[PDB]
Amino acid sequence: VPSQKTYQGSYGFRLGFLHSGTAKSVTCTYSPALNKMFCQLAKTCPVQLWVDSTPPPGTRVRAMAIYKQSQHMTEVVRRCPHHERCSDSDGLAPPQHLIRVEGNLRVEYLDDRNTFRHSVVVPYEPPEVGSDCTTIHYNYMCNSSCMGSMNRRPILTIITLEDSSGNLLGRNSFEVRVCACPGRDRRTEEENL
Ligand SMILES: [As]
Ligand SMILES: [Zn+2]
Repeated sequence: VPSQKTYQGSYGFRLGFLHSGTAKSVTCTYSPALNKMFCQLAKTCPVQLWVDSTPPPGTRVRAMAIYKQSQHMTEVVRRCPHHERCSDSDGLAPPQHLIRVEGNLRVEYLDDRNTFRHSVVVPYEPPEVGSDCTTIHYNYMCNSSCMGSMNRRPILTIITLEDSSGNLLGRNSFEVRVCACPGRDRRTEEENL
């Protein structure tokens, strides 16, 4: 099982999220209290990389999903057969991969040879000039309620900062729910606090 231990590392690596709120029109919204992202299928999911100092050239940013619950954690998170077989290809992403990056022609996808786990990696870019963070647009290509894969089992996304040689520079994570009404579902999951 890949580590999910938070690790700010040498560069002070942390995640940020847009403050999108829970209006019914929201397609992507993050709950600080639950550290949980609520997303519509295949919609832009902005994840902000915040660093205290700029990591070197060739730094890369990896995303990987694992099941949150210990009893499922060894199971590879992958798209259900239906979504696997859907005609929603962007021509870069493997059809089985739950997490894609959109709007980045330098995206790289990995099926780990030994663990079989899926990940998607992009070059780290410094914040645009005048910005304080780097935003990656992720897409989640299968629903939490999909019976053929996650089937209501919660998943985590682990975001890793690695150098060009693959050494770990930093790590963070957040829970993800892929659903029809993220605004409503966030608001609802938060009313039980
Ligand atoms: As999202
Ligand atoms: Zn699915």
